[PDB]
Amino acid sequence: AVGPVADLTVTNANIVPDGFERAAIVVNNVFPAPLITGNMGDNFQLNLVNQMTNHTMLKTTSIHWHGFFQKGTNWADGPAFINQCPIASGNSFLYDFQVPGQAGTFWYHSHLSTQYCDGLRGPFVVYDPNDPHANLYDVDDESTVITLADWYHVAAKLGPRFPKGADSTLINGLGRSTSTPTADLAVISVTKGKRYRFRLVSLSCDPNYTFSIDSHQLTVIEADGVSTQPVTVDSIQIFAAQRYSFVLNANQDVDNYWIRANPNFGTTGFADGVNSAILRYDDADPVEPVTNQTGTTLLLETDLHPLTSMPVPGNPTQGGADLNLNMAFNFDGTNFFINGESFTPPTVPVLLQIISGANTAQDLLPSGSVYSLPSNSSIEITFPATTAAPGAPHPFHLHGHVFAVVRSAGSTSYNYDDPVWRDVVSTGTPQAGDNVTIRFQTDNPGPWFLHCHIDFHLDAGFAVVMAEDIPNTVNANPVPQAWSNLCPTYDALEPSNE
Ligand SMILES: *[C@@H]1O[C@H](CO)[C@@H](O[C@@H]2O[C@H](CO)[C@@H](O[C@@H]3O[C@H](CO[C@@H]4O[C@H](CO[C@@H]5O[C@H](CO)[C@@H](O)[C@H](O)[C@@H]5O)[C@@H](O)[C@H](O)[C@@H]4O)[C@@H](O)[C@H](O[C@@H]4O[C@H](CO)[C@@H](O)[C@H](O)[C@@H]4O)[C@@H]3O)[C@H](O)[C@H]2NC(C)=O)[C@H](O)[C@H]1NC(C)=O
Ligand SMILES: *[C@@H]1O[C@H](CO)[C@@H](O)[C@H](O)[C@H]1NC(C)=O
Ligand SMILES: [Ca+2]
Ligand SMILES: [Ca+2]
Ligand SMILES: [Ca+2]
Ligand SMILES: [Ca+2]
Ligand SMILES: [Ca+2]
Ligand SMILES: [Cl-]
Ligand SMILES: [Cl-]
Ligand SMILES: [Cu+2]
Ligand SMILES: [Cu+2]
Ligand SMILES: [Cu+2]
Ligand SMILES: [Cu+2]
Repeated sequence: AVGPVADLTVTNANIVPDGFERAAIVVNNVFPAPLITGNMGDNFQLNLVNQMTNHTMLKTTSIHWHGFFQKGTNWADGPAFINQCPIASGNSFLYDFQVPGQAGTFWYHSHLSTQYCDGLRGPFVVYDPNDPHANLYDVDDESTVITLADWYHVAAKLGPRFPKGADSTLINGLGRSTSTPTADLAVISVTKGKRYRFRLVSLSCDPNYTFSIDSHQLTVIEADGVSTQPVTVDSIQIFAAQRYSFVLNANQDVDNYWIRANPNFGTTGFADGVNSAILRYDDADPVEPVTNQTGTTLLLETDLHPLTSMPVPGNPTQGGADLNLNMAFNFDGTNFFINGESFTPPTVPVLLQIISGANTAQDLLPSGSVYSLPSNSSIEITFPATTAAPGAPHPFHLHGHVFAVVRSAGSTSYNYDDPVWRDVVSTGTPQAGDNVTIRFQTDNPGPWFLHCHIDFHLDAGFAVVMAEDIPNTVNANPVPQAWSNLCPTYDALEPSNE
């Protein structure tokens, strides 16, 4: 692990995580990117050193630290053309921020076009030295982080605009494709009698995964950075960019057990050990499992509740917030729309537009994609599922905030008492008549992206910007010189160096 102070050097390399070799983007020479760690409240000084050469996978980059509120450091949040211009190859840029009040399981990824799919993605864990759940487990370290990643044999800018599924599922960077049925599988080691805090991180560009471990129950204790009341289940469905911690008690026989991560589409099931890894007890032989799934209980989001009381902003009725927004989805075969408008990156990043003086949603580009939020207010946003936006279930993500999921996918109820707080939520399906509904309070001035975290959909415009407390965006987020220099440098590049 690296951090809280570290250089992250981004290069291109040929890698073979599923036994097939392809050109990719790696960080500190590895895919997934290395685990970054620190403790609650730490100052992260993460110096991104960009050495990429491959124009097809994009030579410039910008990094988002997923789930961190970035209060007062909106310029460090990462979305290209929202919070910064991209960093040029041959240059470095220091992300310098703090994580007060947060501890949990996070990740980081390129936030320029679909670049994270080509490899710039990895896990990020912030430990709590006084973790209230510490008594539930014995081991919590780099060996208990479990990443899930969809992997494509053809690069993001070379394959279909909307891929049909991934070629392999990688668990801790390893997995099999149908064409590589003997590729090395990841091994997660446990010792009989010990309890483990496994930190499950979706690095997905698109599919959700139904995750389980043969013969072992999973006690979920955290969702998207926020500690929850414990819930014991057999399987977890984890959407793109979500995170869970669960406790596993290694109380079965010394043996090998399959870890299963079944995507919603693509190559499904487990023939020849695709979509699989190995839970290997110490003292077991180094062979593949032959275990079966026995689980029957899939985690419901409605059974997730915060460990500490987190009251829901606003009145306990539909439309009961100070500002109530609905996000109406559409699609034209190529581009996605929200309330009739498709997100194309503006030339000038939204934060720099505001610094220059834009002070209404309507003076901000792209046209009709930016929403002004008043400060110190409760906000309700609904994301009704609709057949007008193919690719459901769309997992939506709000930057700068956690939010209360008052109504979850697959449920018709509204919980204003103790809903889960998290940062990525499935918006469900039109068949179920879903109308996923979130609440949050505006205490964090800055433009914050709100978008589907299926990266192919984001790149096709499925996004809006929450311009929170416009009058104090500049006051709250003083910018460093290096940030002010990004756009002039970027805009002076040849297009082939983008
Ligand atoms: C900057 O980054 C980019 C993006 O990462 C790099 O792009 C790469 O460019 C190369 C050259 O244009 C592309 O090559 C194609 O490579 C594939 C696969 O190579 C081969 O595997 C073959 C086996 O057949 C396949 O089985 C695999 C699974 O094993 C399946 O994935 C696949 O569908 C086939 O069934 C084997 O025959 C080869 O010897 C090699 O191992 C080739 O299939 C493909 O071949 C052609 O297809 C084209 C049209 O697409 C056609 O013209 C040919 O006649 C033949 O049918 C190409 O050779 C890579 O796919 C690109 N990589 C990615 C990830 O998209 C770029 O190289 C990089 N720049 C630098 C300087 O490094
Ligand atoms: C909310 O109100 C408090 C007290 O008036 C003020 O300190 C704070 O800056 C306000 N929050 C925002 C985001 O404007
Ligand atoms: Ca292309
Ligand atoms: Ca036995
Ligand atoms: Ca036994
Ligand atoms: Ca527009
Ligand atoms: Ca204010
Ligand atoms: Cl703190
Ligand atoms: Cl806030
Ligand atoms: Cu993210
Ligand atoms: Cu984010
Ligand atoms: Cu989507
Ligand atoms: Cu984002």
